[PDB]
Amino acid sequence: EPNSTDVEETLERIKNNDPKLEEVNLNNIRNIPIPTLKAYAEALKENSYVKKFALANTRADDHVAFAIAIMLKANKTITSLNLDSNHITGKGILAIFRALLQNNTLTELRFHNQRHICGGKTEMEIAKLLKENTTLLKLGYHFELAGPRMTVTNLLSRNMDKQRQKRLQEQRQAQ
Ligand code: NI
Ligand code: NI
Ligand code: NI
Ligand code: NI
Ligand code: NI
Ligand code: NI
Ligand code: NI
Ligand code: NI
Ligand code: NI
Repeated sequence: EPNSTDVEETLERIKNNDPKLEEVNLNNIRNIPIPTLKAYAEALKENSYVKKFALANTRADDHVAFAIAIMLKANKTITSLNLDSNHITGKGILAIFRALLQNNTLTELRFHNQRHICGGKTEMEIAKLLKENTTLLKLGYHFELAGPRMTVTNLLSRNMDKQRQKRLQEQRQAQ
């Protein structure tokens, strides 16, 4: 259904900060140039209306992951990011988790089913990095190592608890 037409036009709309574009979905669109995927990331940096960005199954690679990481350090709007079924490696994934040190607005990240498998050292490091982020509530990924898997689940439950705590101590103290 969507195609290179929509891809160029939607990108313009992002750059223009169109208030009516709250969701960008590129899922399953083939033959998007890597630099076009990068441009999406670059445009989204200062976009104030896009809440969800989904690029699943676009052949996005680490260059795309790096571009997205940069954008994540700046963007205060996107709450849900879908990277499933792409060519992102553990490097691209670490860059994103390092970016999340600087991001308190993204609550859902999913990278299921990458064609290049993450690696244990990367899973161990994701868990270490996630400790420093208190706003991510959902991580779409299935861990190979039982240890990082447990730690990440506990961290996500923690973050869920931290968000209720913040809201409650706002409501309580605002009387
Ligand atoms: Ni879809
Ligand atoms: Ni493929
Ligand atoms: Ni590349
Ligand atoms: Ni390169
Ligand atoms: Ni690949
Ligand atoms: Ni997975
Ligand atoms: Ni999975
Ligand atoms: Ni292939
Ligand atoms: Ni499971």
